Amino acid sequence: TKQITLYTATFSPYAHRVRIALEEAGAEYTTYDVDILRNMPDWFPLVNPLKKIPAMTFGGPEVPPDQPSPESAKIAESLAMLEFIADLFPDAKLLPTDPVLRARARTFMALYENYVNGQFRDVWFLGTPADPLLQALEMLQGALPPDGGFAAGEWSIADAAVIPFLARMFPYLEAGLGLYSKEDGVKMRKAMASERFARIRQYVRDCRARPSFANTWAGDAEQVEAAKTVPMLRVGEHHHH
Amino acid sequence: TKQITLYTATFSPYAHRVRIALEEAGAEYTTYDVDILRNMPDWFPLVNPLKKIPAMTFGGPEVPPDQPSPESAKIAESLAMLEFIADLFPDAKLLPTDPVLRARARTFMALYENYVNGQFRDVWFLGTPADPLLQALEMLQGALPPDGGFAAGEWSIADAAVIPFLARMFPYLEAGLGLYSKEDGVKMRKAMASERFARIRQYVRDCRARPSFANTWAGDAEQVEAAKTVPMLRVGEHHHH
Ligand SMILES: O=C(c1ccccc1)c1ccc(O)c(O)c1
Ligand SMILES: O=C(c1ccccc1)c1ccc(O)c(O)c1
Ligand SMILES: [Ca+2]
Repeated sequence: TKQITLYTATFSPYAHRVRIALEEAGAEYTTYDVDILRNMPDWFPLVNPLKKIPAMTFGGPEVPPDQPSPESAKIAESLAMLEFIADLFPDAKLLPTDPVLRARARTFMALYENYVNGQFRDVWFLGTPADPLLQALEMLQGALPPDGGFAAGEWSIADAAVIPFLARMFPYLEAGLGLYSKEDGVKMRKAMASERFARIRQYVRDCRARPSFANTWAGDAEQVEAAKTVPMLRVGEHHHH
Repeated sequence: TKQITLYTATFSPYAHRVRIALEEAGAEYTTYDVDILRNMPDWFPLVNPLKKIPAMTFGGPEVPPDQPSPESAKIAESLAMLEFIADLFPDAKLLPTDPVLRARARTFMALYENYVNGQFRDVWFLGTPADPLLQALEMLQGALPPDGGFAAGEWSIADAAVIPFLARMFPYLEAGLGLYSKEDGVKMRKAMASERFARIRQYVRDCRARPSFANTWAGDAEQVEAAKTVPMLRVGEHHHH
């Protein structure tokens, strides 16, 4: 019954992680867009002093999201939010109950954060070579149960953590979005279509097919347009070897 | 009941986190050193295919650590391990029960991993400027309850996550260890002694005073020698501006 407000942006996969979890929770919550990259409201640092999206307020008196109460708890960092939601809504079974399975969920998330996420940001925002990113994705793909299903077996917050980035990768590639080079983009599109990456394609499809995804995605074409407003995605800039 | 073997190195702060947590659990567990950087046993990828320390085996038959059994669960990534130990050992209260307090533990861990750890690695291993690391450390300091106590109030795994790195910073500094410049080392030495960093010094003292720390620390002098066996701490190499 305590209110949940999530500060978001359509383009952001970090915000997207938490929307997905909140859906799978059957939670009652508010979203409120913030143009964090070009025109941050003056009050935002009151919900997140790091000036990053997502941000979350919890509890306090019901207020307009742009008039945040100093009495709500201010919760930062998307993976902290996913664990918080799981904690709040235990009947939703957002993590398994078995600790080894819970540890598969947690291990999967740290593999994404520590070895994959930095390669996405680097290939896309700096044009660094794609090969290490393909290697990190092959490594992450091997963590999945190879006969089907989600990271921990049943769906968990670990699948919320990773799908925003993977589901963005395909339509961004088809749209030539990113600073990497044409050579590397052909290389990425060929690899993500080859058999090497069949398992991960299944995983993207499986996650995409859940309502939590469909209800938090504006559409492939719409998301590409949202991503275009991202400065560092300097439209028509490419870096070479 | 089921066995826990943790593959470690004295130098490694990531391994150190799991030792601290296992102590606070009152867990029965085995440690087995692995010279991961110079001479990795060729069985080691059976416990961790990423070839990193720490690695953990859980359950299966009692075997010698260097004859790991295919039937034990293989758990990777230190923060997944900390969450796993909290799960296994709930009477130990390694996390609070209140969700918002639990979210402060998780937020604190993400703040360290996302804004602080990369700056330690870069100042120390690449000689990059100290300033962003001091700024990140100031931000992390502000997340602490300023009146005293640990990240989430009571001690939690979030404190295991962070103290191996902070407790190393001070004696490594005094020992002139790292690739950063002399100027930068004087700068970090002064900054970490000034009143700006009073709170974090008390947090380091608070954490160090627990048995979990003392029983997992070889001694300041010993740990500095252990750190010297690290290639990327190539003694007598320094980078400037
Ligand atoms: O959307 C992405 C992304 C990048 C590459 C592939 C797929 C998605 C992204 C956006 C903001 C970030 O700060 C970031 O690290 C990543
Ligand atoms: O020991 C440290 C360290 C570095 C700087 C200050 C204090 C401790 C370390 C060791 C291996 C790593 O991979 C790493 O990122 C960090
Ligand atoms: Ca596998």
